This record gives sequence, structure tokens and C-alpha cells, in this order.
Amino acid sequence: PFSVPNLPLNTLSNSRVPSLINAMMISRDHGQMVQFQNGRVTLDGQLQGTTPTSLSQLCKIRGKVFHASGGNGLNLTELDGSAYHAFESPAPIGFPDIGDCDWHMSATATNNFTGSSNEYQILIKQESAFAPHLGHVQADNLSAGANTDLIVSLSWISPVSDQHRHDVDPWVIPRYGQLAPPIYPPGFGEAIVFFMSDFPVVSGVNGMRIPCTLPQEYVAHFVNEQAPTRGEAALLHYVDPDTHRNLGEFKMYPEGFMTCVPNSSGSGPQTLPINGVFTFVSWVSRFYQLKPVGTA
Amino acid sequence: KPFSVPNLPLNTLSNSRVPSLINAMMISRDHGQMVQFQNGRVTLDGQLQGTTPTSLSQLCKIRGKVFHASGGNGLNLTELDGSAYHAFESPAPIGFPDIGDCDWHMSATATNNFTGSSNEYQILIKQESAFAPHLGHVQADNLSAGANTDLIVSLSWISPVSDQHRHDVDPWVIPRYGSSLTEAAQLAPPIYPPGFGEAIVFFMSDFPVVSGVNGMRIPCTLPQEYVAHFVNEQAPTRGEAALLHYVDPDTHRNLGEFKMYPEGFMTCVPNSSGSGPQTLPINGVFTFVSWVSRFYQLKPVGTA
Ligand SMILES: CC(=O)N[C@H]1[C@H](O[C@H]2[C@@H](O)[C@H](O)[C@@H](CO)O[C@@H]2O)O[C@H](CO)[C@@H](O[C@@H]2O[C@H](CO)[C@H](O)[C@H](O)[C@H]2O)[C@@H]1O
Repeated sequence: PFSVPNLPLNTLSNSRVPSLINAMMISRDHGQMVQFQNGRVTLDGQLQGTTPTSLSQLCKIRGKVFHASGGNGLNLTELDGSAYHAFESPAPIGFPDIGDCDWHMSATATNNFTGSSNEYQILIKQESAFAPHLGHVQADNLSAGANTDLIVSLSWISPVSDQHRHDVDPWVIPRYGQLAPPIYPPGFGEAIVFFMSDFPVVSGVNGMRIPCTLPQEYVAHFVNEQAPTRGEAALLHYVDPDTHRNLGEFKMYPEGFMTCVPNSSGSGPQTLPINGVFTFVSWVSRFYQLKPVGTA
Repeated sequence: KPFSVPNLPLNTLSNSRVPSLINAMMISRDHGQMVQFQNGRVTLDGQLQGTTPTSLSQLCKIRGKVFHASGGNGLNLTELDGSAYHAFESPAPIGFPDIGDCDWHMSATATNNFTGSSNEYQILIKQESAFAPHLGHVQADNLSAGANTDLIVSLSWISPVSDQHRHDVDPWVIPRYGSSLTEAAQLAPPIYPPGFGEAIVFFMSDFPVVSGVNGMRIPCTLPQEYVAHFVNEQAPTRGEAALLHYVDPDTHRNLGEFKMYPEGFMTCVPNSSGSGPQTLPINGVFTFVSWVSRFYQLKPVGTA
């Protein structure tokens, strides 16, 4: 039988940055199409894009340092050190999927870590030399010796160094060179539900907020259960865990995203409490029409 | 509601004491006769203990407001979602690091109007007199942020104590949460190997550790994703121990048997003073077989 975790939203992580969920929102501006490569899984538990099972892999890069005149960089591996296969994913698993911005990152030596001299604050730009699908990225302020093995964490993001735009749009994915497919709102006034987390973002279009389509812990749940998809959509109730009151109904599609219908041009799930739990009710057809959620 | 463990290969899951992929299993006679880790702690029926979070997004994080004092700067702790820390329910805020008797090198970001490089702070949290997380404050070195600044702080690396009283990092020990003043309340209880010739199984991850007793290796008693699974399922504990097989996910062969106790830890029996599960592949899955008595005798696992 299909289930979603019996876990309050505000105890779970974003699937695009390692940060607690603190809000739900819908977006007319940005919610017309999304093609996030992280937080992507089918309801029967098929991982897509660069999506890991574990948050320990999310927004991480691993590789060996190269030195070139045009600039230093990393020859990418998987985070466990095994070889990256171009034919399996658009980048190594857990590779950040926030496009068209500067990545400020913290790299540590994986071999004989000595301390401060084996930690490197580096800048990865999304310019010509950014080719994760080919297995290499260019890094600025990377002083480590050639062939040094580094594990790299995303610290913060900021507007592109080359100034071709002055803000960060976290709704866009990188130009990698097997992309998780685009997701569109399915029709009849349904809007994609985005799980929001705060993250250090300089001049973000939505501020210091990062959207995703699934809590990370839902991803691990589907990959574990592998429950057969027995319908066109899973009808969910969002319920108060104390009272067991139905705060609103939502559809989860086999592609592994959620929709609601907002109340007459309203904010939809944005006004709901964030300490609620989603609960599977039943499989429903494409024809099923959701009771509008939230305020006018 | 039947008890289960996640059908997920070990090497795709996280340590529950640092956010790092599991790359090994080991037993320890030296360190493994008692452990009292505060993270990765949950009962098989899904009761969180110590400082253990559901989500890895909370693990090895600190949140607080900066204070400036003569003795030095520090953080007045909150929970990671910014809500107030109450001493009664935990030894420290949820997800607070539980690696004792070492220096914490950490990365702090401003949670309000983040401007860039000047709103990221490389800071040092020492475990000396002013380390009092249970009382809701820690002293922080090399912290330049203005008073009352709200910071979210991630563990970057750990190293031997600044005060030189030891020269290595023992990741098997937990912090003194109440300092010299009090013993912290709601500590997750100590755990010992229960059965005949049984050793506690430790899930190992690589982490930047300077001069670690086990090098760059951090032990825990549960993969983090198992914690979220038990808290989700809340399966009634119907026996004294859960018998598991560790199975090849493709091949499907049973690579060894293990016992999981209601306290939320696992044991094996090593072969004649051997490395036990250390020689097993790390891409296996644990599978629930049945409820057995505490007395049930495990087939020895591993070589030597
Ligand atoms: C190997 C060593 O001694 N490392 C320490 C480092 O030494 C410097 C320098 O002072 C030294 O003369 C020379 C080689 O011996 O070059 C090295 O780069 O100095 C740093 C900075 O203080 C120490 O780091 C600190 O050590 C503390 C324990 O004594 C504690 O772990 C702190 O957290 C850590 O920052 C090196 O230990």
C-alpha cells in the first residue's frame, strides 16, 4: 500500500538544500514549469536526475584537483569516491541544481586532513568551464595541489561574477553540458506546491528562500517502500497531528510532485500551519477536483 | 503494524552523528563496551532520545543570537527553526553535535539579510568552562558578527582541544552538556552489548578529524534514515530483539545475521576475535526476519 511519511513538515528537509522546511507556497511567476534535478523520484521510488536517498549527499561535490592556466578545477567523482558515469545522470548524485548563480563552497581534504590548511573556501562560477556532465568544473581561490581529493559543501550562493544578471533565481537549473523531466501544472486551476527553506542567498528573487517539490525524507520513504502506483493521483489530507483535523486536500502525481487548488486567486497552502502531516487517503482519477485550500 | 527496517543499501545512507555517507561497519572492544551517543538515538517503536533529529538537515547544527562579553563572544542558543530552547526536554537543542572533548571548527551564516562573504563566519567552539549548551549558551572564538545577530552554524571539522590537555580526538565520547555545574537532563541512556559474545555494530563515516583515535572515522549506532523510518512507522516492539539478515540487494544472499534491540542499536557475534562486519560489503540491505529472545544465539559474522 502507498503511504507518505507520518512526520510533521517542519521536522523535514528541503530536497535542494540541507535546510528545514519552514513554509509551503504556490508561484504563478515561477510555477508554470520546473525541472529541478534534486528531490526528484516517482511515487513507486525510482530516483531521477541527481537526486540522492540521503541528505548527506545533497549539495556536495567530490573530485581531484587539476591545475590549468585558464584556472584550477575538479575532475568529478561520486561522493563515495567511485567513478562518475555520464550515461547515468546529468552530474554526480547530489550535485547542486541551483542554476545561473555563483556557488561559494567549503572543500576539505579526504586524505590525511591536517586542519585549517586542508579546508578551502572556493568559488564555482557557471561560465564556459562549468561542464559537470563531462565531469569537470573550474574553481576560483583553490590553492590545493594537483590530484588532491576534496569533498565540497555548498556554503552560500550569490549573483553571477560576470554581472550578466544582478539577482539569484533559485527556480532555474544549471546547464550541465539524463535530465529529470519538466513538471507542468496539470490543469483546472491546480498549482504545484513548493516546500520552502531558508538558505544564505545574496539578492534572491524570493529572498533567502529555496523551493523544492518534495521533502528529502519523502524521497527515502518512496525509494524504500516501492509501493506500486495504482492510480493517476494520490489524494492526500494535510492534517493537524494533535486534533486530526483535515486542513486541506492535495494531489500527489506519480512523477513525485504535489498540487493544490488555491481559494479564488489566494496564496493556497502558504497560510496553513507548517507542523501538519500529509496522509494518503486514496488513488483518484485525473478528473478528481480538489476542494480549494487556504484563504481568498 | 509490522516492524521493518528501510530496504535501502547501507552506502546510500548517512551517519547519525555527522552528515556523511556510511562507508564501513566495525566493532570495538576498546570503545564499544559502553556508548552514550545523544544523536542517532531512537527506540524501534520510534521514540526520539537525546538531541536526535528526524532530519539530517538538523544534525551537527547550532542556532543562536551572538552575545559580546569581556570573557569573549558566544551564542544564546535557540532550536534550528528559531523557536526557544527549553532545557527540560533535551541535553541541548535538537541536532546539537555530540562529539565530546575536542575543538569544533564551524561555519556560521547570518539568517537575516545575508550580504555574502562578510555574513559567513569561520568560528571555533571549545569544550572548556564556558561550554554550557544545556544552560543555553556556548562561548565562540574568532566570531566577528555583531551582538544579537542570528546565526545558523554547521560543523566543518574537529581537532584536539585548544587547552592541550589531550593531543587526539576520541569521537566515542559525548560533551559535558551542563559544564562542571550540573549533569544534563534527558540524556539518551548508556548502551552495552547484551548477548553471548555479542559486540555493538558501529556505522562508520569519514569526516575531517585531526589526530582522531580512529583517524578520520566517526562511529554511530544507526543510519539517520533508519531514525526517520522508526519515528514514521511507530511499529509496536513485539519481542526482546529483531533478528535481521544483511543481504546482497542484487544477489539476494544472506551475508550475516544481526540482532536489533528495542533501545535502537544492533549487535553481531564476531568469528573468533575477528573484525566482525568490517569485511562485509557496504552496499548490502538489512531486512527484518522475526522477533527473537535476547538469548537467541547469532551465527558468527566475518573472518579471523
Ligand atoms: C602540525 C602543527 O603543529 N599544526 C599546528 C599549526 O602549526 C603551524 C605553525 O604554527 C607551525 O610552527 C608549523 C609546523 O609545525 O606550521 C604550521 O602551519 O598551528 C595551528 C594554528 O594554531 C594549529 O591548529 C590548532 O591546534 C590546536 C591544538 O593544539 C587545536 O586543535 C585548534 O583547534 C587548531 O586550530 C595546528 O595544530
